Amino acid sequence: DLADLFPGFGSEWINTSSGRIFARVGGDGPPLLLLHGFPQTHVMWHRVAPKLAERFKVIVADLPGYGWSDMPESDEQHTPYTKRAMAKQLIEAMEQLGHVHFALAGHDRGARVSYRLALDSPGRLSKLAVLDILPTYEYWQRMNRAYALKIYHWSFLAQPAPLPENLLGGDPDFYVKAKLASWTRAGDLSAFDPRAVEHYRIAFADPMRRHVMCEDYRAGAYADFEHDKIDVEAGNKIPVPMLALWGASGIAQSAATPLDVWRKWASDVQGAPIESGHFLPEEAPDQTAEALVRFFS
Amino acid sequence: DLADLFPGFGSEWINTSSGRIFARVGGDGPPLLLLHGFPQTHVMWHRVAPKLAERFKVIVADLPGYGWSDMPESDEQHTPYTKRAMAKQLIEAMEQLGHVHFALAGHDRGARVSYRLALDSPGRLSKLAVLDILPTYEYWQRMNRAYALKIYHWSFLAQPAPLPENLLGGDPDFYVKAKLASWTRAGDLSAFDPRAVEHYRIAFADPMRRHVMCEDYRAGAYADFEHDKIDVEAGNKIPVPMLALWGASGIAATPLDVWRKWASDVQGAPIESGHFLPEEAPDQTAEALVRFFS
Repeated sequence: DLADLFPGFGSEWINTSSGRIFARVGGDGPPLLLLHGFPQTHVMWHRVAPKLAERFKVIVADLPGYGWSDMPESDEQHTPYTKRAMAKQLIEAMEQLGHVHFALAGHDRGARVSYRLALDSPGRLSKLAVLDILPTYEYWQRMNRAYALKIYHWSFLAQPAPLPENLLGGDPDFYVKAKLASWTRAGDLSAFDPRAVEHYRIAFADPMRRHVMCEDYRAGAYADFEHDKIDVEAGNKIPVPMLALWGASGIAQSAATPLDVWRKWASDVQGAPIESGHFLPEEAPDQTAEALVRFFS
Repeated sequence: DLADLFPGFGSEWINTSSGRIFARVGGDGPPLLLLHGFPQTHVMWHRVAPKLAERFKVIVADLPGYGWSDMPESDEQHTPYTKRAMAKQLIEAMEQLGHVHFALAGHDRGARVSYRLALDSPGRLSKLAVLDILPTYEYWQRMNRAYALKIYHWSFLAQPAPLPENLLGGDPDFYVKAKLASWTRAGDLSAFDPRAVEHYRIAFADPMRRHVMCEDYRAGAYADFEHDKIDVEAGNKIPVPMLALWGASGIAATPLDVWRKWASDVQGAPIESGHFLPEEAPDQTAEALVRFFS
């Protein structure tokens, strides 16, 4: 009952040491991996990936634990869902396809994998784009009253299991739809393809999937922050040429001026706002696709 | 089917212009008011009120909108559940008993009503005791990563309705038990009387009550913070003799130094317990309150 929103794209089931990664694969040219975030799946790129497919081999992957990717059993430290472990697992999956050097564009949680990848193994990346994020360290370092009210879910979803899992299970549909709507500029679901929202709703209806996402946020509050902290305090900068895009109405711009934060984190950053809320590829598919094609070409 | 945990205490329904305040009343002597917090009701004082009622007229009130007290209708600013509004209504309720100058002890949210009452109408209080709180402004000012994870519920329950209400309905029984357990020293429900836990549980099972609690935390994020800010910037201090009690577990730049910035006359001591002083450590808490109030 779930629509195929990537006409002409293949489907790959990439085995890795930490489980299978699902990905839609299309186009030809240089390899470009697209990583979605929360609470979405690979299908968030359905509006932009066709345009990228004109110039690149596009691989649109579900994150470890998300969508149709396998769910590694987490542990005390939320290890498989730290961005470092996620980045290592997606490298391994790109090596299965023979992509040892690729371009990466990530949104939300996938953008956090992406820059962590760029910090842990910058030689895997030719170029990198991150959409509407600042580093995890920066969100926490700027977590005052105003921001803690805005991204309350960073602290709520990071609470010990099973507190958020138990509250989310009463009406999953409400929460996933509330988070999709409230982060768009319009405040509703009008920007999303109804068929895309079905993918997101169904992925959220699974209790194991919701636990994974909380594990993702638990890693975000702890190991991900700690991994970021060591780098920023060591002056570890991303040497990969990168683009930072953010929505004028999105999450990253509320914390600080995004381009100036990223210049502290990478030696070669260009940045551009996009008139859109958090979900740049769906709210602003034309503007996002053009900014990505230009940067990666 | 709830237990009477105040044997001999009367049961009073106190009228105010914003709704009825429920209270257990016992003992005799000077008037002493006891205010509970989240997610509890007046019954949380059931272990120390008997010791206080040996010295005082003990008025154990459900906060406005909490327990069996009436739930006034909120507004866009959550006005009735701002600590300034709850203090004014509790002043009114005490006036209905002829109590215009009384002692006040508060825990958690009831402690925020209390210091706000001490700031707004200091002449109403002979002495003031806050249990395991700092001023709301200090919480938000200190908001960082550690604090956001620790009192996550301060931002979660402050989200616009119906987001917290909807999610609290996902499992209200678990959530109130979780809050009760997580904030103790023991980390479980062993510190609480099961008959008292039943009171907290059945109160939390009412969605209107849960909405009230969200309005309290929405106030705590906005109007209450703004009210506190004016007093910080104006250097206003509580002139009432103050006792600050806190659990050494469950929150060191000490609450004393912080409360010294808000009060001119403040004593303080830690109690070996978690967040719930009167139930985890009734003897230590009752003793401290008696020495201070008597």
